[PDB]
Amino acid sequence: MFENITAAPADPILGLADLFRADERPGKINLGIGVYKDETGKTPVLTSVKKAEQYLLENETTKNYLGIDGIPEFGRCTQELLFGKGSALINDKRARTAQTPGGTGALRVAADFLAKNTSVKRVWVSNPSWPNHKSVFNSAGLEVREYAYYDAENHTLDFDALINSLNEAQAGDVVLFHGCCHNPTGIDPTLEQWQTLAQLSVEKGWLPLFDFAYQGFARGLEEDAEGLRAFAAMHKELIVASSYSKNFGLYNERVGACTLVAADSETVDRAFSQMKAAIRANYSNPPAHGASVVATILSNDALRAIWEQELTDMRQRIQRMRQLFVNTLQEKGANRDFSFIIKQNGMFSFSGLTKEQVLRLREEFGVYAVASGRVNVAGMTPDNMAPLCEAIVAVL
Amino acid sequence: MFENITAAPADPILGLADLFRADERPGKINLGIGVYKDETGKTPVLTSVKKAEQYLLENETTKNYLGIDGIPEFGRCTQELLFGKGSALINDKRARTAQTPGGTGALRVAADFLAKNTSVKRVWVSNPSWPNHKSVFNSAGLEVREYAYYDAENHTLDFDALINSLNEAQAGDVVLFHGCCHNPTGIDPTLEQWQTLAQLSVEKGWLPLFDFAYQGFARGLEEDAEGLRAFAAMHKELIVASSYSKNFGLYNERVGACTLVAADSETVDRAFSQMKAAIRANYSNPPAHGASVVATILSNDALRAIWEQELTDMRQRIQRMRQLFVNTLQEKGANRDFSFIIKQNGMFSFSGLTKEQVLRLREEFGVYAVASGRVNVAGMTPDNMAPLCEAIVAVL
Ligand SMILES: Cc1ccc(COP(=O)(O)O)c(/C=N/[C@@H](CC(=O)O)C(=O)O)c1O
Ligand SMILES: Cc1ccc(COP(=O)(O)O)c(/C=N/[C@@H](CC(=O)O)C(=O)O)c1O
Ligand SMILES: [Cl-]
Ligand SMILES: [Cl-]
Repeated sequence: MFENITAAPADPILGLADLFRADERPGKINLGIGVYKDETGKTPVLTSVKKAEQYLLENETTKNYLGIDGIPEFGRCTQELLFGKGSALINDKRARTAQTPGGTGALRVAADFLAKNTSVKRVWVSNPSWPNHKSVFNSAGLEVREYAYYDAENHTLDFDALINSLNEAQAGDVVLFHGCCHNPTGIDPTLEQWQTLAQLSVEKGWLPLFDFAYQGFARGLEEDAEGLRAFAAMHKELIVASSYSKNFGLYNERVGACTLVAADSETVDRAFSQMKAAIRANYSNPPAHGASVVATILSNDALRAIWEQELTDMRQRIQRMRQLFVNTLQEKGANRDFSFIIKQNGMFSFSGLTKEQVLRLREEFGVYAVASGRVNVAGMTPDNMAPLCEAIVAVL
Repeated sequence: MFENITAAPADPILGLADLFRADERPGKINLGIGVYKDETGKTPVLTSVKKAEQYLLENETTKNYLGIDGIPEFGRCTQELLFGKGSALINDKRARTAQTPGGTGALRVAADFLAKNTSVKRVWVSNPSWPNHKSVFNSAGLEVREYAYYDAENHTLDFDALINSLNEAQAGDVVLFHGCCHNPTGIDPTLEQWQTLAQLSVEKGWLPLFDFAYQGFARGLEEDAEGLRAFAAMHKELIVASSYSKNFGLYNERVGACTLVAADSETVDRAFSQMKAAIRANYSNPPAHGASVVATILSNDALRAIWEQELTDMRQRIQRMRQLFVNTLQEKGANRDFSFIIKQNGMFSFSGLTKEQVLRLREEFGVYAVASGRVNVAGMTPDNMAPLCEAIVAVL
């Protein structure tokens, strides 16, 4: 049965973990997968998470299955983060949320729900985007088409190209938008641009799917949701796949949410019964631990205050690392102007290193980035900054 | 986009939770979903699990992503439970295991792996079986066909009918076998029958997929795996989807495993790279908490001893409840011979109640079973036994 199966290529992002682990050299520097590291180059459990976990250990009295859509309080806290307290979507009961195993899980649930229950055949994704978007949608049987997004010469959102790419999208196609911290470019629409896209997609009949994996890492929780809220105000229907992996440092507990929005509560409840059927046929019901930590934190004033300050701390450290990286490249002799990096949002720097420069950085210098040239700025520290920049300068 | 979506039917098993929750009557009795309850009608966290969780709280220093296939020690402990310490499959490195979100997740991963990477088009499932089997395989695009299994008149495995149903299976079809505690019938092949099926499926070219959600609930961990081991000894290739939800009481943490076996290590490693690609496109990587609890327990002599005795305790309580149920039906005037129930394996009693009797038990008596007539014996207690049996007698 299996004699003839050809090997899959290693994953361009997660596959780096294997190579990095196998590299026995001591000065290695990991700027690959999008995890946060603190000033010591560690990814600790957040203190608010440990506190919540201690509370759960003391107070949980069963592991009985959650509902297919997960913890109700988790869904309500998620909708409030996405749409804002007092949102009409919430008041009108127009949104249903399933807790999912990670943002990836939420994208797969959305895709299977769309493929089985609507006329959707194609999803439009930005070029460039996270490489696993294509894989997830294709796995559900949906075609993926790309829309232009990035002007590499000026390091800006090429809004005219984006518009004119999307003119090929038909009514009823899905268009995927990253909510904030575009991966990999770090370049987000301004609010006015978000508003322009909202009106365009209503006019053109696109179904918006927002990916929201980095809420809080661009400017802050509420500001980062402004683009999604501009869409929510204009559309009867949309879907949001959101993750708490990064903003709670809960990567391996798989905590995400798929939120379905429709014109009214009768419609969303009917549609949502098919999303639950899709989940049941996939992983049955979602893992409680990480979601219960998030719900415990978000629903407790003290834990929430601790957590929101930890999120602010991560965002500000990454911003300090952006400045230091730009400053140190200059000092180590780069010559090129890299100041555009300071303006990028989120964990990454997309600096125009070629695939061969990235390969050379790994093989010769033990510095690990993704082949697209995406670098995890959140993996930089004052101690590894000098060697990292010396290596980059050496490959330029 | 969603105006026209027709509502999904509620799930025949998980949907009971909603109805039971909404039923405001005080004497309700829950014999529906397959969770264990102790003598107080509660589903507590196992003591070995709490201990492991305390250890994790004290010792975990990151939530950084696991590999796509999860915790290595978890995979190794899983293969040892399935195949036995010293198994040739293990020595020859012929098996790869991915940790998955539950047994359901492992079945979906197997199905997507098969659909995308082999010529498999059809999976054969016993009539009756767990209703979500059909849903999972169909969601991956595979057809499901049924094979005869149960002689309801004599309450036995109708082995001749099973054989003659399966003559219609082609070489290269998958045949799904429940490892032990067949759900819903509680009727398992004897070892000699397992051995006969192993030789038959090799001869006929069927790919065996074992579902193993109840290891330890029939007779014990090792005895319950004898059928799978009879298959492993005869086949070059098979897949096992196994769950730790029930035998660790970890239902909501979603702890399962998909184990792929091929003729040699080169083949299984190549095949497994495509199973990992399928996982990446689904939920990316699996939830650490429940799996890390299982690995922590299975890899520690003291915790393992505690856990194995807790598993024995659950199995023996269910066996005491089977006897008490049969005895009490007799005392409350059933008249029918129900002694066949004592011999059934696992959590359930499949007693021949009709769908209408089950509906009447819910509506009129607040007693909740599944429409197929499956009753969760693990939900019976000395205190709820009298009322439960009075209700059943009243509907006969
Ligand atoms: C745009 C986007 C959407 C969805 C995900 C996955 O989040 P999850 O862990 O499933 O909650 C990521 C995260 N990307 C990371 C890590 C990875 O590739 O798995 C990265 O790009 O390095 C992402 O960047
Ligand atoms: C044969 C079989 C295979 C797979 C599963 C799901 O296990 P998981 O929770 O995903 O690890 C169950 C469990 N069945 C239960 C609970 C349910 O239906 O979800 C039941 O039949 O009541 C099962 O009975
Ligand atoms: Cl509902
Ligand atoms: Cl490997």
